[PDB]
Amino acid sequence: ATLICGSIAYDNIMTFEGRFREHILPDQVHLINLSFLVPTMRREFGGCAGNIAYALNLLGGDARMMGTLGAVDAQPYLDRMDALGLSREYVRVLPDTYSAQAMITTDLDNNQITAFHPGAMMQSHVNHAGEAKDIKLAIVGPDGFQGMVQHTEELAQAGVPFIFDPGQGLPLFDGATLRRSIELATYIAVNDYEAKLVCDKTGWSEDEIASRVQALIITRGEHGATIRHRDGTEQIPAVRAERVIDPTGCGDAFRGGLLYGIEHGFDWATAGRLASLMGALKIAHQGPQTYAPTRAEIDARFETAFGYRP
Amino acid sequence: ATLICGSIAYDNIMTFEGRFREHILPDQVHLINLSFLVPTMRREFGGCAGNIAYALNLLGGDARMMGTLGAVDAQPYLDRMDALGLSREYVRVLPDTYSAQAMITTDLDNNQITAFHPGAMMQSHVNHAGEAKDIKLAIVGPDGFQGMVQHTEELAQAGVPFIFDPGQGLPLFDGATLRRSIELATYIAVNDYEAKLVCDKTGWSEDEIASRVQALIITRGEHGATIRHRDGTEQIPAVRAERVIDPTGCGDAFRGGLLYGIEHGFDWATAGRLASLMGALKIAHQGPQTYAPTRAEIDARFETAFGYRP
Ligand SMILES: Nc1ncnc2c1ncn2[C@@H]1O[C@H](COP(=O)(O)O)[C@@H](O)[C@H]1O
Ligand SMILES: Nc1ncnc2c1ncn2[C@@H]1O[C@H](COP(=O)(O)O)[C@@H](O)[C@H]1O
Ligand SMILES: Nc1ncnc2c1ncn2[C@@H]1O[C@H](COP(=O)(O)O)[C@@H](O)[C@H]1O
Ligand SMILES: Nc1ncnc2c1ncn2[C@@H]1O[C@H](COP(=O)(O)O)[C@@H](O)[C@H]1O
Ligand SMILES: [Mg+2]
Ligand SMILES: [Mg+2]
Ligand SMILES: [Mg+2]
Repeated sequence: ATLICGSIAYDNIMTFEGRFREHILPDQVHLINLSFLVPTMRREFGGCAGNIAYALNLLGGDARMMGTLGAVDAQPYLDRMDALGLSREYVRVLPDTYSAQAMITTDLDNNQITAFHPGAMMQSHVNHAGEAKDIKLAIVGPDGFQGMVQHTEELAQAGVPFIFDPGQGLPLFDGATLRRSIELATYIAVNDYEAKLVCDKTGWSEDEIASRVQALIITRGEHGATIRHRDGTEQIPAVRAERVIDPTGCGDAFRGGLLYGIEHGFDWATAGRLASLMGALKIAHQGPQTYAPTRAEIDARFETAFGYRP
Repeated sequence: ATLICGSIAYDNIMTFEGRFREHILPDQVHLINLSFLVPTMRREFGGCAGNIAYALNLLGGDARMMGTLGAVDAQPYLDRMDALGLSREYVRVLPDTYSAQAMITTDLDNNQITAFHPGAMMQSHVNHAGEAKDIKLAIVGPDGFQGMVQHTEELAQAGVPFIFDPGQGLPLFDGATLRRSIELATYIAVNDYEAKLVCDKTGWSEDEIASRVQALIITRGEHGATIRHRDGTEQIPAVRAERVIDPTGCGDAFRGGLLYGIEHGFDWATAGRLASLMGALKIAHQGPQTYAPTRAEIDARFETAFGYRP
C-alpha cells in the first residue's frame, strides 16, 4: 500500500514533433517563434498523483491516490479509477469547483511549458497523509503548496518514508520551505532542470542535498538517470525508445517504477532500470497514461534489455 | 482599397507573465520547464488577416479581408466584422467546417509557440486575389500554403503591389517557392527571427533580399524596426509602451500601420513610425484585437512620440 500524493488533473497536450532547442536564436530579440499543425483536440487523464498511480498499477502494485478533484467534471476520472481498480479512499471531490487542468505545450525533449488552472488542487490540504492506513511508502508530488507542505510534515512525523518530487510546484516554495521538505524527505526524485532549480532555491549543492536524504535521483531524458547515495552513485541507462511520440508523463512513469522498486527492496540498479523502462514505454504513446503494457509485457521487455526478470 | 490575405482565427493565448529567455538552462538536458498560473479562458478574435485589417480599419484605411472561416463558428467573427465596419465580400465561409483556432503559448518577448488547428484555413485557395475589384495595395500573410502561393501569383499578374509576410507559414515553403514569392513581392515585412529563417531557406543574404524588393522591413520587438529601401535605411524607434500585457498580434498591428502609410504616400520613416505606434498601442492589451484607440488618440500619441502629424 503506497500513498500517492499529488495533483489529479485534466491534460490538454500539444507536442511539437521536434526539439525547441534547434529553433532558439539568442541573437534575435525574438528567441523562438514556432507554429506547428495539430489535429482535433483530445482531453487526457493526468495530474502527478494520477500518472504515478497508473504506472504503479500497471506494475501490479497497490496505489492509493491522495488528492483533490472538483465535482463538476470529476466523474470521468472517478469512473476510470473504478474501471482500473484504483482506490478512491483519499480522492476528495469538492462540490461546485473545477478539477485542475493543464494546458501543456512541449517538444520531444520534454520541455513542458504549462499554463495551469489549479482549480480543485488549491484545496489539496483537506487530505491528511498522517491519517492514511497501513502505508508502506509514499510520494509527495506537485500539488497545492499547503498540501505539499502538510503532506511532507505528516508523513515524516509518521515515520512513513517518502519520495519528494516537488516538480512543477517549485515556484510555490522558497528557500526555507524547500529546505524543510527536503529535510523531511527520504528520497528526492527530480529531472535535471528541477535539480538546478532546487540547488538554487535551497542554496545547497547537490553534495549537500545528497547528504540529507537516502537517495537523490536526477532524470535526464534520453540520457537516463543518476541515483546518488553519499557513498556511491548508480548511472541508470535509458531503454532505447521504440519511437518518441510524447514525453509528457515520463517523469511520472519513471517514479511508478522507482516506487515499485523501493517497496520490493530492489537493488538501486534494478529499481532505476525498471523506472527507466517505464519511461521508455510511455514515450511511445501520446499523453501521460496512453501506454498500457501488461506486466508480462513489461517483464519481457526488461529481460530483453537487461537479461533478467524484475 | 487594401486586400488583406491571411488567416482568420480564434486565439487562445497563454502569455507567460515573464520571459522564456530567463528560464532557459542550456547546460541541462531539459532546456526549459515552466508551469504558470492562468486565469480561465477567453476565446479572442485573431488570425493574421483578421488582425491586420483590424489595425488598418482603426486608422480609417479601407481593409478588405480575404480569408476563409468555418460555418460552424463563423457567425461571432462575422457579426463583429459588421460592428467594426469591415467588408465581408472576400470572407468566404465554408459550410460544415470549423474556423481555424490557435493555442498560443507566449511571453512578454513575443516568443509565440503555437499549436494551430487550421480547419477552414486549409481551403483558403478558394479565394482568388485576381478577382478582387478596385484594390491598389495588398498583403499576403500566413494562411494555407496553396492559398498563400496562389495570392502571391495572382496579385503579381494583376499588377497589385503587395507586402509578403510569410511569418508562421514559413515551414510550408521550400527554397524555390520562397524565392519565387519574394521575387513576386514588392515589399517584405517580417520579425527578426523570421528574417533569418528566410535567409537560411532562400540562401540569400539580407543584402541580397533587399536588392529584390522595394522595401525590406524587419521588426525587433522593443527595439523597434528597420526599413531597408534601396536609396536608404530607416531605423524606426520603438514607441515606449504604456504597459506590456500581451505582444500577440503586435506584428499584425504594425503591418496595418505600414499599409495605411504606403497607400497615403508617407515616406518610409513616417510610415514605419505609425507602424511602430500601432504595435505599442496593441501591446498595452491582452490579445491581438482588444485595443480600440480612436483616430484622435492615435493622432495625439503619434505627435507626442514623434513631434509631428503624418
Ligand atoms: N503546477 C502544477 N502542479 C501540479 N501538477 C502539474 C502542474 N503542472 C503540470 N502538472 C501535471 O504535471 C503532469 C506532467 O508531469 P510529468 O509526469 O513530470 O511529465 C501532468 O499530468 C499535469 O497534469
Ligand atoms: N527519449 C527518451 N528515450 C528513452 N527514455 C526516456 C526518454 N525520455 C525520457 N525517458 C525515460 O523517462 C525518464 C524521465 O524522463 P524525463 O522526465 O524527461 O527526465 C528518463 O530518465 C528515462 O528513463
Ligand atoms: N500556422 C499559422 N497559420 C496562420 N496563422 C497563424 C498561425 N499561427 C498563428 N497564427 C495567427 O497569427 C496571429 C499572431 O501573429 P502576429 O500578429 O505576427 O503576432 C494570431 O492571430 C494567430 O491566429
Ligand atoms: N515591448 C514593446 N514595447 C513597445 N513596442 C513594441 C513592443 N513589442 C513590440 N512593439 C512594437 O510592435 C512591433 C512589432 O513587434 P514584433 O512583432 O514583436 O516585432 C515592433 O516593431 C514595435 O514597434
Ligand atoms: Mg516531473
Ligand atoms: Mg521582384
Ligand atoms: Mg507576424
